[PDB]
Amino acid sequence: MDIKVHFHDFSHVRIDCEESTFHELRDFFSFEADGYRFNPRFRYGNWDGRIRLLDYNRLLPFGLVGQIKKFCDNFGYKAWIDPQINEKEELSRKDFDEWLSKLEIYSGNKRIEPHWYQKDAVFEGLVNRRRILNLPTSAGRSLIQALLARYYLENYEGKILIIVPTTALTTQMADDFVDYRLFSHAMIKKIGGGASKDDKYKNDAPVVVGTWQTVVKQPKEWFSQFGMMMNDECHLATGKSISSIISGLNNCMFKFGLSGSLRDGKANIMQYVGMFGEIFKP
Ligand SMILES: [Au+]
Ligand SMILES: [Au+]
Ligand SMILES: [Mg+2]
Repeated sequence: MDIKVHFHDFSHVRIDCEESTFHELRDFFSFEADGYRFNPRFRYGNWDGRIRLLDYNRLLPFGLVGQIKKFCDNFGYKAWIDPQINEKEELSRKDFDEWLSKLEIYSGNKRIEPHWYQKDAVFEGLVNRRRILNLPTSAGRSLIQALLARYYLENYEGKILIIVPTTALTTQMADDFVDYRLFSHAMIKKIGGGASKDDKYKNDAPVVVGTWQTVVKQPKEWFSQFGMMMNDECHLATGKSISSIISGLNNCMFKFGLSGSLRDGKANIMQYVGMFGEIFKP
């Protein structure tokens, strides 16, 4: 018909349409880069200072599929969306709660229970596969992240990539996961600076934890091994980092951004939902 959106791995979807609608879509999914005018690619090169999330390969970051409806409504377009794109996890709230009740989570030697909002956030994320979980730094996000990784670990064979803001937090995240008792250290590889003690060299570990600066220096192919990826404080991530590894996560069915400070009024908010999915506030 007018627009046909096909599945194309878990990083992007492919759009089929006319050359005319393509240019409309290309302008629609673009934004002004902050600081262009100082960029020599604009001052002397072929760049117009705008970031295009829809490339000429007609590929659009997965997380932005939902926004295409805004477009089609505006230009009166009719579109078919590959059903595989809107696919949700077959997990009923009933079975989720059942799954949660079999877990024995701890805090030192004292057993603890996740809060209702933590349970809701985890459930929302799993069912919908990818979301920007908008929760306050107090929402004890490490447990939300631990539950999300545990779930994936039990149901899929890939690996889990967790991106944190600093090397100190890399160690803290790994320690938290083990304190909960949902994971053991042999199961968590820390990469980069505080990258495990001399302990690493554990490339069989399902969970990989690092910072953006380390992660961005990895080969594109390195990201194919991940089925789930999380970035705590995703509002601190740059567009350069995101656009740098997004295509590499072609098998990353689950993707989550956690943040209490979203960039609602920033021009680039578009590429955070393109990388992490729609926003969800508990
Ligand atoms: Au549409
Ligand atoms: Au974010
Ligand atoms: Mg949005």
